Amino acid sequence: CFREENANFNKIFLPTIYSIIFLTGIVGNGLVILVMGYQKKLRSMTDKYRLHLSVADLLFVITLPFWAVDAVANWYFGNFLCKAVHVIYTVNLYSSVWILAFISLDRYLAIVHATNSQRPRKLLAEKVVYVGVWIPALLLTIPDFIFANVSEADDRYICDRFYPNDLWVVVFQFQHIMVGLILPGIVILSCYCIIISKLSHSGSNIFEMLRIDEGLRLKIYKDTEGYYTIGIGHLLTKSPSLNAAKSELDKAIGRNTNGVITKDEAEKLFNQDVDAAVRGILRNAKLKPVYDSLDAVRRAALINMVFQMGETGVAGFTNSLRMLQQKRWDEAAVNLAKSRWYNQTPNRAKRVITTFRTGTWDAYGSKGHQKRKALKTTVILILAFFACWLPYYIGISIDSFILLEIIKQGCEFENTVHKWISITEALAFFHCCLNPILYAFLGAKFKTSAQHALTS
Amino acid sequence: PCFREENANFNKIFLPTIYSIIFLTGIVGNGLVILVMGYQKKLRSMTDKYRLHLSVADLLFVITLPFWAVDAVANWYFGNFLCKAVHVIYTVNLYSSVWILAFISLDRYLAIVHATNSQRPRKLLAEKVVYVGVWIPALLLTIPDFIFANVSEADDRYICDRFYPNDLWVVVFQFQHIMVGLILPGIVILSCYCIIISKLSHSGSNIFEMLRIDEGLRLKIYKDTEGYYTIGIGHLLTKSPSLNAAKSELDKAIGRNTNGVITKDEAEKLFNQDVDAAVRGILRNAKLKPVYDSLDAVRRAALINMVFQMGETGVAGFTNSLRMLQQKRWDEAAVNLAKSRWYNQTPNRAKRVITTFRTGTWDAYGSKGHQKRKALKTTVILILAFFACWLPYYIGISIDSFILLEIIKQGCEFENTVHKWISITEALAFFHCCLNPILYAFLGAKFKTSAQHALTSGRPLEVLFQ
Ligand SMILES: CC1(C)CN2C(CS/C(=N\C3CCCCC3)NC3CCCCC3)=CSC2=N1
Ligand SMILES: CC1(C)CN2C(CS/C(=N\C3CCCCC3)NC3CCCCC3)=CSC2=N1
Ligand SMILES: CCCCCCCC/C=C\CCCCCCCC(=O)O
Ligand SMILES: CCCCCCCC/C=C\CCCCCCCC(=O)O
Ligand SMILES: CCCCCCCC/C=C\CCCCCCCC(=O)O
Repeated sequence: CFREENANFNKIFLPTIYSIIFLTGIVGNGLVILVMGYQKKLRSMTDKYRLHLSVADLLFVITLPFWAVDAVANWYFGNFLCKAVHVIYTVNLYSSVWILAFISLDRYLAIVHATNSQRPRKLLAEKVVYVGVWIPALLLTIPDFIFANVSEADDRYICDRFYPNDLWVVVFQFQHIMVGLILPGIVILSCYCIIISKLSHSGSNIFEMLRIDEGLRLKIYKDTEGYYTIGIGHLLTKSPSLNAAKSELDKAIGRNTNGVITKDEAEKLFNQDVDAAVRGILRNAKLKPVYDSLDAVRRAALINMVFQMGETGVAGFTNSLRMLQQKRWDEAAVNLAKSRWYNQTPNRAKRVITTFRTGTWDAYGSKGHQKRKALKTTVILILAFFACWLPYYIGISIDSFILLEIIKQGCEFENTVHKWISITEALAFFHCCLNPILYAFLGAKFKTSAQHALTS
Repeated sequence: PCFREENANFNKIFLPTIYSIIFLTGIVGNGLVILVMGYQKKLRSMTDKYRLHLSVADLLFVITLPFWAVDAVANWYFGNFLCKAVHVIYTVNLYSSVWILAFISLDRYLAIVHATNSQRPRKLLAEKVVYVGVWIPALLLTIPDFIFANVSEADDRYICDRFYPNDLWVVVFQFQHIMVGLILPGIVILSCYCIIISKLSHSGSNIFEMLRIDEGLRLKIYKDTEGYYTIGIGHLLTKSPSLNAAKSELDKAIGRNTNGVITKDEAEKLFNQDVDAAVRGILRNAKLKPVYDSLDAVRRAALINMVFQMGETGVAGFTNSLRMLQQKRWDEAAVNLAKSRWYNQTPNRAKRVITTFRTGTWDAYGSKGHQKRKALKTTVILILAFFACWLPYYIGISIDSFILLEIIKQGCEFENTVHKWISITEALAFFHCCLNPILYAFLGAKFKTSAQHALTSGRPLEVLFQ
């Protein structure tokens, strides 16, 4: 049983993969570095980390021509570069994924503890990244530095890690699997496990919208003109007695409240109102046609207005409603800002109009537009990171099965495993291009066809 | 060829003896912890909550030591199932206890580093995350032992052990034991304590807490006697009669229909804006500007507090006192600040502020730091001793690692001597199980009674020498 490098495929396929990453990798990462680094000052936290990522990737990527030459012909470059390219490899595998781990910590802080997230998020991204990521990443390369050497072999020079015995191969494989994927994977998933759980105490989108706009009372309240209210703007009945109002709540809740209720029960009581509200809209001839043409988010917008102004009032916005039914969002946003509604209750009306305008929930929340895109960028990056690496992981797993005697096959099986590990690893280095590619076409509009080069 | 021979002369005598001792003192010690806290206790600290989990870990393992002793002295008489079970329980214990220690260190880190708001997260760690992140992983990681622990016939007896396909499996699992067992919990503990000792001297209070104490915290809108509407930490909203107009300003700022009520969290946000306005004005006031720049975090908090009390014009007027603070001569500046009208009028608050300018610590806004320091001392002792117990065994394993990895090349005799000292030291390392109970020994006791104090009522005038 001997090693057998294949000419037709690996000797040609790998250096090509290596060269393309090299090429697209210097340009893409080099652009991220100069574009944010040199020129552009005000930096977003995720962007701060993506600067780090692109530095880690350009460093690795500038060493790829060695890999390519090594694969096609020989290791002409001596012992010292041998250790150097190995070190540079380790540095990349560890820093890249942990920077990703740090992007997920940052998202956790942003979302889960948004109240005083700035002091710490800033601290993470400017002080802790060097001590948590870069320095350990370098310390951990001492092993590559020690055992990476060049040997003469079968008419060429191999640069590789050479150890006293086969146990050393298992020790460093286990460490690579641990520092590379299992520990950062634990942290990424844990952070996202905490995020999704924080997002589970909140109720429906329409409920959190109106809680913000109308307010949420957990205890009955007599106002100044004698009416009784609870939950999200829920009016109990005609009685002028706290007791008889408490009688009404008890009936709608199904329990002896004594004037206090829970959030969950307020959401249920609100759902019934939202329902009764939506029913009358579908009975109003002016409002129903618009409601039929709107997406859910924008229908929440119109329900909000009914919650505030009564069905009749809302039904008087004849020209704004008409632009909304026609999907003329900007016009309609513009027109609604000129009404007595806007001039009297701008805080509310501003959020509602932004909902109609965009068809998003950005107006609620702090910096909601920015936070929405930030969450999506992060998840895309990390999933794609692991997606690039996944076929290599499967390859390495199969090799592990050989060594640990989980499977027993001949050498022809073992040598096909090793060529596909060389292939899937090469294909994995595309991770170095994702960060730049996710920055492509920012602010582009895809609205031009061959006819639009010839006409309006 | 080197063969494994089991040692008797000392080892069939020494290990059962040590196992039996840890067995007896550990059952009594940990069982007491479990009964005395587990049930009676009503005011329990976080560290104590953790040391109950610890004593449960340790009792589970200690109760299985009789099997170890009989195994060492005679046989494995207990069949395949128990062979797996004593392993599982062994692995559960090695993992759970060291990680409980790591959680005791994360808890300490929150208690000292973030005392603006520790209580929710420390409560969460102690009652929920300890299960899902300590116990459950510990249990899941025993699946190997359950699978590979089996009973074998070897040299005139039954051998209970983990038997694998090949020697690479020995390596894969030992590295996991060292990692999960030592190097990951070690990293966590040492990182926590790196952050602590680096910040111990400037802890105890935030700028939020400082002013929350000097100025008070209002979750509800309050109208004072001169018509001013205020919220949170002295946040002025409006000064005209409508209350509803006050609400609308609060709503614009907070970004939601408050009805004049905000959370403690929104109050800190209003405050952090206000703090960024006062700093912005200080950096444009030429009288306050260069003094601010020369000051640490804590002493800047001390200036911003004054600006909130008596406004920017006022603080720009303590001309001599500020130069003193700028020169970094704290005591005379603190002597001088106590001679001002501000001090005679609001002495309590200004006493505190000056203490901050003088010493640069939050001592005036912080304590019950006599109990907190006793909490830190206990945790450091518990943890250091734990590692101290385990250290001779780590040295043995490291020696064994050198053999397999060919970092050294000695013969069979040398390997045999290492094998026996690893058994010795692991055995001794199990005293880790009695630390937790011992540390609770003698609470309330005073060591003042000599034989003479039993023969008499003491020596004359003991109260002079207390
Ligand atoms: C994990 C690792 C860094 C280790 N390694 C290896 C083993 S060394 C090596 N050459 C280079 C790998 C990359 C660093 C420089 C040496 N072998 C062969 C020799 C025959 C021709 C093809 C490559 C191949 S690809 C790979 N990736
Ligand atoms: C790490 C470990 C759990 C593994 N192990 C071992 C190896 S198994 C073993 N018997 C027992 C270990 C403890 C659990 C029950 C089996 N060996 C010998 C057999 C000959 C006489 C002395 C003990 C000894 S002490 C120890 N501790
Ligand atoms: C031959 C050894 C090669 C190893 C090189 C190791 C380089 C690590 C040193 C510094 C990491 C780069 C830090 C990037 C900072 C820019 C990002 C920013 O300022 O926001
Ligand atoms: C589809 C065609 C693929 C061909 C492989 C591409 C290889 C390009 C990458 C690196 C080329 C390096 C050339 C090595 C020089 C050594 C040759 C020699 O000196 O004899
Ligand atoms: C939580 C997920 C559980 C999966 C655990 C994965 C841990 C990895 C376990 C064993 C890896 C040991 C390395 C095997 C030797 C391979 C070396 C080689 O391919 O040359």
